[PDB]
Amino acid sequence: MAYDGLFTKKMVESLQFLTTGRVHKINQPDNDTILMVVRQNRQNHQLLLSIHPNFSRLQLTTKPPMFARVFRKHLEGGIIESIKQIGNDRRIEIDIKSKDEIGDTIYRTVILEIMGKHSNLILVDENRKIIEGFKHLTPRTVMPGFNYEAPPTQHKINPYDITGAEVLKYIDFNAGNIAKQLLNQFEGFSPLITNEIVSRRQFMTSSTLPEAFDEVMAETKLPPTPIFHNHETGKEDFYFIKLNQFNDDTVTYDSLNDLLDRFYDA
Repeated sequence: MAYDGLFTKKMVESLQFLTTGRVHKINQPDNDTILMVVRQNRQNHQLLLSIHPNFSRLQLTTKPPMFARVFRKHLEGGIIESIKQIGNDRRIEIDIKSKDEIGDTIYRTVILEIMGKHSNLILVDENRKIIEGFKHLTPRTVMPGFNYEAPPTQHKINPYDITGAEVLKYIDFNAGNIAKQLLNQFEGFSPLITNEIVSRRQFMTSSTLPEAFDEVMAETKLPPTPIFHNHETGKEDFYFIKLNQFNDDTVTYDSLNDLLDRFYDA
């Protein structure tokens, strides 16, 4: 769950330099992972897309089965027209334009949904007909016949579409695990960020909550601080800003990709 919406917003920002690049290679080093090399001005870049139930994520990194095959068929060759996030959700869509077998142009979208054990990687056409799924849902259906439909959802709100003054409407201060309430109403939030906001004033009240919220959402728009963090716990975490919850120890990095490269070595 530390791969948030907001973390996603920031990983997507750093992947825009790949727009225009050509999909040059696609491997699958295990059942949970797609490695997609994008060649932009004659240099290669390794895009890792993991669907792993714990480690689901999207990053560039540093160091053939059916699904990879299907992917090469439709994508190998193509140009990346767009990489974008759906709302503030934990969903990235890469838009590729390519050729089929007999040269006619085809329009494809790769959809990564990062939801712990409900993580999936999915290929659809320009009309959202699912071409293939790294995982199938039979019992929403996620099979090659069908139209892709977004995840369940609780009709949450996009924290970017709302002001702090406006958040109040959705908070009962008397209730009140303010972080838990913020997690329940806002798309792409996590414990990390909810706890952080609640931490940005001494007390959570109708005057302060708005201030905290705005303050934090403003910081999300700044270029991030890729940061690794407890010697008491043994625990490890990562994020894209420094969180008053992060004392004690912490290493920061050049990029989120570096940050991740390290963190998932163990």
